[PDB]
Amino acid sequence: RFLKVKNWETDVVLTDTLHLKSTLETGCTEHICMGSIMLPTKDQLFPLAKEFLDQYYSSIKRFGSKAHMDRLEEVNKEIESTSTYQLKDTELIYGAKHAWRNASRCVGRIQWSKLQVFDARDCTTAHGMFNYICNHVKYATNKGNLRSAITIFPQRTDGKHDFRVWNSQLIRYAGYKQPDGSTLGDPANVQFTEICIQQGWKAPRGRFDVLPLLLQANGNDPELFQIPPELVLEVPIRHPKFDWFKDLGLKWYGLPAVSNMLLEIGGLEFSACPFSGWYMGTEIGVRNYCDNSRYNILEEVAKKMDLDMRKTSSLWKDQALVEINIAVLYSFQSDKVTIVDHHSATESFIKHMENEYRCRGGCPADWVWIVPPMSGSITPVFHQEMLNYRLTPSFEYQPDPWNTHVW
Amino acid sequence: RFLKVKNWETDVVLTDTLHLKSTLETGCTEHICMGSIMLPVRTKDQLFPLAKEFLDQYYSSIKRFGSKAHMDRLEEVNKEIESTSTYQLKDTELIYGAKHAWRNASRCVGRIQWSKLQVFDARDCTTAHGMFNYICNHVKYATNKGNLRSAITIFPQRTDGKHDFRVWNSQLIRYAGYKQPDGSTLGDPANVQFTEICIQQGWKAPRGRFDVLPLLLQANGNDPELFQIPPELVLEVPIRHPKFDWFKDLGLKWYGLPAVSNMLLEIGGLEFSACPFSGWYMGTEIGVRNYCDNSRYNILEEVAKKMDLDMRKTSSLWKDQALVEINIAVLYSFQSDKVTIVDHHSATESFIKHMENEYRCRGGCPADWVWIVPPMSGSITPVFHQEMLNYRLTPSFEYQPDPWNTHVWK
Ligand code: HEM
Ligand code: HEM
Ligand SMILES: N=C(NCCC[C@H](N)C(=O)N[C@@H](CCN)C(N)=O)N[N+](=O)[O-]
Ligand SMILES: N=C(NCCC[C@H](N)C(=O)N[C@@H](CCN)C(N)=O)N[N+](=O)[O-]
Ligand SMILES: C[C@H](O)[C@H](O)[C@H]1CNc2nc(N)[nH]c(=O)c2N1
Ligand SMILES: C[C@H](O)[C@H](O)[C@H]1CNc2nc(N)[nH]c(=O)c2N1
Ligand SMILES: OC[C@@H](O)[C@@H](O)[C@H](O)[C@H](O)CO
Ligand SMILES: OC[C@@H](O)[C@@H](O)[C@H](O)[C@H](O)CO
Ligand SMILES: [Zn+2]
Repeated sequence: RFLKVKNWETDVVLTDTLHLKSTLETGCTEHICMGSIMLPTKDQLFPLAKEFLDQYYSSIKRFGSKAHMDRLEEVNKEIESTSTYQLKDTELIYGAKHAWRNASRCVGRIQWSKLQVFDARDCTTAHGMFNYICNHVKYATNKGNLRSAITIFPQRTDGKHDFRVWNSQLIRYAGYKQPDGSTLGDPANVQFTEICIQQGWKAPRGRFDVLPLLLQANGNDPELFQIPPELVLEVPIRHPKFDWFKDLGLKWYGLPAVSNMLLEIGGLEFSACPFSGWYMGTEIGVRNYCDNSRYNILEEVAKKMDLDMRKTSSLWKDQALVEINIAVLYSFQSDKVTIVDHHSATESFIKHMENEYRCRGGCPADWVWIVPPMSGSITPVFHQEMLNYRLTPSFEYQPDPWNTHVW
Repeated sequence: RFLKVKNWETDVVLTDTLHLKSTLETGCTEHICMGSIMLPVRTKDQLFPLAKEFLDQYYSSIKRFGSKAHMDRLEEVNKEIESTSTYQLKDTELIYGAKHAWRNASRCVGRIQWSKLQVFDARDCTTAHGMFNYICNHVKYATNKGNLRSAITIFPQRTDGKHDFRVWNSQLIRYAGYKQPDGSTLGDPANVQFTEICIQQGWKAPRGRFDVLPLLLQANGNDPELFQIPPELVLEVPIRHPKFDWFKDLGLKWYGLPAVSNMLLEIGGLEFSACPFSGWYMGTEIGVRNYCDNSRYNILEEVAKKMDLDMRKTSSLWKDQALVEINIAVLYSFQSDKVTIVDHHSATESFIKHMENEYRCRGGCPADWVWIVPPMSGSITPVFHQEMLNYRLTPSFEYQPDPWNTHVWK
C-alpha cells in the first residue's frame, strides 16, 4: 500500500503515501492499463465539501479547531437549505492553487503556489466576462514577463445556467478548409472557427487570425468579442542563423491560456475558469508547428535546409525539428517573452517532484504527458518512474459546449 | 466488452476485444496507474489449466480445435502432468509458443516480424559447454554476415527450481564496464556488476572501452562457467559520420546483434529460464540510449564540443542537435557496412501498420506506449499519437531476477 518510485538514472527512490488519499477512478484495472488513453445531490455534496474543508483547515494548521468545526457546520446547513454553498475567498484561492498542484499532466507545477487568482464569481453577463478576460490577459501577459493566473466565473447551479468560454484557449488562430481541399490556418480550430462564422465573425482568411471570444453567461447563448488586438502579444519566428527562416511567415501568440476545463473544488463545479502560465518551447515548435494535423511545416523547412529527404534514415525530419525549436526559443527570448525549454522545465519538474515527496508524500504525475515530445530520454523525466492518480481539487475535461447547448 | 483506441492524428478508431483473454495482472488498479513503472515451481493443480488454455489456443490456430488430435493431446498432457508433475511440448507447439510470446510482447515495436522467428530447440542440452555451442550457432545464424535473421534458442524448462538453465549475461553480446578507483567508469557503466562477477570467476579483462564480455553459462542448476565467444563470430560496426570526418576519431563502435538473454519464456505454464533471442537494432537504441544516456557512454558533451555548439545555455538545444548527428552516424555506419538496422521512423510506421492488422485479424495488439514511443523525436513518429491498451497475454516473455542474486553456489 506504500508504493515506491525509482529514477533509473540517479537510482534515487521515493516512497509515495499521498496516493492513498485518491478517490476518483483512473480508467485502469488490474487487467488493463489505459495510461496512454487521452480521455479514459445534497447527499453527494456535503461529503465532498467536508473532504475539502478538512484538507484546507489542515493546511492552515487548524484541523479540529472550533473554526474548522464551525465552518463545517455552516456549510452543512447551507447545503441542506440552499442545496449548494459558497466558498470563502481563502478557500477559493487554496482550491485553485491545489487543482494546479494536483494536475498530473502539468510539467510546470513547481510554480503552483504563485498563482494569481481572480475572483469573477460576481459576473453576470458575457460583456462582464469579456471585461474579466481582457483583464486576465493583460495581467498575465505583463508586457512579456508572464505571470500565472486563473479567473474563476460563477459555479454550476442546476446545470442550465452554466458559464462557459467556448474557445479552447483564450488565444488561438482560426482554421478554414479551402477549395483546394487543404486547410488554411490552424486545422485544430476548423470547427470552432466555423461556429464563430456561423453567427457573425468576419474572418480575414489568413494563416494566423486571432479568433474572437465566444462567451456564454448564465446559460444564455454565447456572444462574440474581439480581444483588443493590442492585448494579444505575438512573436514573429526567426532563426539565429538561417536568415531564410523569417520568410516562412511564422509567428505564435505568447499566452497559452486553457479556457475549456472544469475546476472542481469541494464538490463545487466551475465550468468557466480560464488559466494561463507560459509556454514550454516544444509545445509550439514540436506540436503546433510539426504535428501532421497542425501547421505541419516539416517538409517546407527541410526543403529550405536542403536536406536529403529521399530516405527516412537520413533523419531529415529530426534535423529540421531541432532547428524549428531553436528558432521558437530564440524568437521568444529575443522579444523578451517568457518561455522555457524542455530541458530546463523537466529539470524543474524533477526538483518539484522531490520537494513534493518530501513535504507532501507524493506527486501524481502522468509520464505520457510529462515527457517532452522531442528528445525524451535526454530529459530527466524520461528516466523517472511516476505514479498517476487523481486528487481533488482538480481540473477536469468537459464536453465542448456546442455539443450540449440548447439555443 | 469492447474497448476503443483512437489515433489523434488520423482519427482512426480501433476496437479491442483481445483484452478479454488477458489473464495476468498489470500492476495498475482502478485507483492508480503504474504505466511508467519498469517492473510493477508450479503445482500440478495450477498447471493443467494453463496447459489446456495453451493447447486450445494452439489447436484453434491450426484449425483443428475439437479434433480427435486435439482431444488426445489434452489427454496425453493431463496423464503426463498427473504422472510426472510436468509435461513436454511437441516441437510444433514450442515454435508456436515462442512466436506468440514475441507477438504478445507489449514493449516490442518490432513485432511486425513476429511470424518470421527461427526457433532453435536446445531442450536436449545438458551442460554449459553444450549451451556455449548452441549459443555460438545462434549468433552465427542470426548474424548471417550482416543480413540479420531473428532467432531464439530454447534450453530445458524449469523442473524443481534447483536445476535451472540460465544465461547470466543480460545480452549474449555486451561490452565490459569497469569502475575505476577515481570513481569514473571505463567501458559500459551498465555492465559493471556483471563484469566484476566475470572477473571473479576467472575472466582476464583486457580493461578497454569496448571489450566483448565472455558468456557466463549455467546448466542444470550447476555453477556457471565462462566461455569466450569466437571473435570472428562477433560482428561490430565502427561508428563514423557522413559529413563529420572527426566523428570516427571518437573511437566509437557497437556490436550488430542485440540478443536479450535474461528473460523467462512462459508457454502453457512451462517456464523456460534460458531462452536467448535476437532480432536487429532500431538506431535510437544505440544512438540515443547506449551513447547518450548519462548513465551509459554519455557522449553528448564531447560530440557537442567538436560541433562547436553553444553549450553555455540549454536553450541553444545543443544537446538535441548533437543527439541527431550521433543517430545519423549510427544509421549511416550500419547501412554502409551492410548490417541490418532500422531507423525509428520506419520502425514506428511499420508498427502502426502491424497494430492495425492485428486489430482486424486478432481483435487487438497489447502495446506499452511508454516503451513503444522512441527516446527521441517522439511526436514526429506516428506511435506518439496512437492510443494503446496494455495487457498481458500468454505465451509471454517475463523478467526474472538476476541469477547471482538467487543461485545456490555449489
Ligand atoms: C507557468 C508555467 C507553466 C508551464 C510551463 C506549464 C506547462 C505545461 C505543459 C507543457 C502542458 C502540456 C500541454 C499540452 O501538451 O497540451 C501542461 C498541461 C497542463 N497544465 Fe501546465 N504549465 C504551466 C502553468 C499551468 C497553470 C497556471 C495551470 C493551472 C492553473 C496549469 C494546468 C495544467 C493542466 C491541468 C494541464 C493538462 C491539460 C490537459 O489535459 O490538456 N498549467 N502544462
Ligand atoms: C527483428 C527486429 C526487432 C526489433 C527492431 C525490435 C525492437 C525492439 C526495441 C526497440 C525494443 C526496446 C528495447 C529497449 O529499449 O530496451 C524491444 C523490446 C522487446 N522486444 Fe523487440 N525487436 C525486435 C525483435 C525481437 C525478437 C526476436 C523478440 C523475441 C523473440 C523481441 C522481444 C522483445 C521483448 C520481450 C522486448 C521487451 C524487453 C524488455 O522489457 O526489456 N524483439 N524490441
Ligand atoms: N503551457 C500551457 N499549455 C497549455 C496548452 C493547451 C493545449 N495546447 C490544448 O490545446 N489543450 C486542449 C486539451 C487537449 N488535451 C484544450 N484545452 O482544449 N499552459 N499554461 O497555462 O501555461
Ligand atoms: N532490438 C532489440 N533490442 C533489445 C535490447 C535489450 C536492452 N538493451 C536491455 O538492456 N534490456 C534489459 C531489460 C531492461 N528492461 C535486459 N535484457 O536485461 N532486440 N532484438 O531482439 O532485436
Ligand atoms: C495517444 C497519446 O495519449 C497522445 O498522443 C498524447 C501523448 N502525450 C502527450 N503529452 C502532452 N504533453 N500533450 C499531448 O497532447 C500528448 N498526446
Ligand atoms: C521510468 C521509465 O518507465 C523508463 O525510463 C522507461 C521509459 N521508456 C522506455 N522505453 C524503452 N524502449 N526502453 C526503456 O528502457 C524505457 N525506459
Ligand atoms: O475546432 C474546435 C476544436 O478546437 C475543439 O473541438 C477542441 O478539439 C476541443 O476543445 C478539445 O481540445
Ligand atoms: O552489470 C549487471 C547489469 O547488466 C544487470 O544487473 C542488468 O541491470 C539486469 O540484467 C537488467 O537489465
Ligand atoms: Zn495504468
